[PDB]
Amino acid sequence: TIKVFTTVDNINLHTQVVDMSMTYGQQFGPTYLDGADVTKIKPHNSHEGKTFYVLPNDDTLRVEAFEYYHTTDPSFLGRYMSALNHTKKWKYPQVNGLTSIKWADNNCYLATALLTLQQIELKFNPPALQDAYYRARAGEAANFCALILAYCNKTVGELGDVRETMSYLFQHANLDSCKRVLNVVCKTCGQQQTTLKGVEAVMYMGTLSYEQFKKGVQIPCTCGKQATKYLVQQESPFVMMSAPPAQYELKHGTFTCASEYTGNYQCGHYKHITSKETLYCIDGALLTKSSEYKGPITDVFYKENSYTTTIK
Ligand SMILES: Cc1ccc(OC[C@H]2CCCN2C)cc1C(=O)N[C@H](C)c1cc(-c2cnn(C)c2)nc2ccccc12
Ligand SMILES: [Cl-]
Ligand SMILES: [Cl-]
Ligand SMILES: [Cl-]
Ligand SMILES: [Cl-]
Ligand SMILES: [Cl-]
Ligand SMILES: [Zn+2]
Ligand SMILES: [Zn+2]
Ligand SMILES: [Zn+2]
Ligand SMILES: [Zn+2]
Ligand SMILES: [Zn+2]
Ligand SMILES: [Zn+2]
Repeated sequence: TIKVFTTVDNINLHTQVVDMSMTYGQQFGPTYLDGADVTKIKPHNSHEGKTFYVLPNDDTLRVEAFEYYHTTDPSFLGRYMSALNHTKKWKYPQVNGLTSIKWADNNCYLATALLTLQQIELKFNPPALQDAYYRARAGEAANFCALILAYCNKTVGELGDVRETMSYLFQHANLDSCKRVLNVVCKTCGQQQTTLKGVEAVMYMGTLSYEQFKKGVQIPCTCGKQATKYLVQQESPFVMMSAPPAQYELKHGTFTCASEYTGNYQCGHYKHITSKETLYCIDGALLTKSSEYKGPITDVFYKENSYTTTIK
């Protein structure tokens, strides 16, 4: 017989003694070692002393699972371990002082999101996400990338959209203090003010330019006549401006980072543009730099703290 450790969070470890005759699935249930399904695998000698991930089978494991992951989905652990099995074999090179991902299994949208998260201020609510976030910034982003896929209900190889991945991650972050006050202007109905909170206060779909959002954009009113919507007040550490892929010029120092999308719908490829001392383009493990940039951009990220418009 061998002595092992079972856990759901890799923190609260539980001591267990197993029988080498019965497989792990008969004694613990669905069991995993470093992302590998060891349910139908009998206990081995190298397995002694190692820590095993198990699906919660009692209330103590269930409670511990929620405190770390903030989910009660019984499929989360398996989807997490299934993604981890791939992400542990990916390469995570340091590029321009940032942790990127060598291209594999259509992970270009994951690398772009990973590079973006290292350049904006964000705090994740699930301790599992925050801990992996920290380790990702230090260069060990395998667990973080697997968690992103599990939280987004995406599998390795699936075609991913960066704007949708960021929105899913934003919903698992503390954006309660983020406030956005808007104002619509219609020739017939008049002027109406709205206040957005949370994820809706930091994301917009329609234009890439934060300045254009401040000046105003044409949105259709409920009466038929076109209206004008502009930003009144913004209280957030950042702002994400999105638009369908189109040719766009990125000026050095006017933005934080941006998402470049080339190719067909869903089947395209992502690249990451970041504004440093000069404009840098990160394509997985490849790095290029230029003083100017013009290309198909679909997301742009800007810095912010507090903004109040001057329009009367
Ligand atoms: C890469 C990718 C993976 C999946 C995916 O779809 C999953 C969606 C489907 C609906 C629900 N969710 C599962 C889309 C893409 C993709 O290609 N994203 C680029 C940036 C893109 C966006 C838009 C567009 C226009 N409006 N909105 C709101 C987004 N249009 C594009 C037109 C041409 C080329 C790229 C476009
Ligand atoms: Cl929650
Ligand atoms: Cl959740
Ligand atoms: Cl790719
Ligand atoms: Cl979700
Ligand atoms: Cl959460
Ligand atoms: Zn939560
Ligand atoms: Zn793989
Ligand atoms: Zn969720
Ligand atoms: Zn009206
Ligand atoms: Zn109107
Ligand atoms: Zn790709």
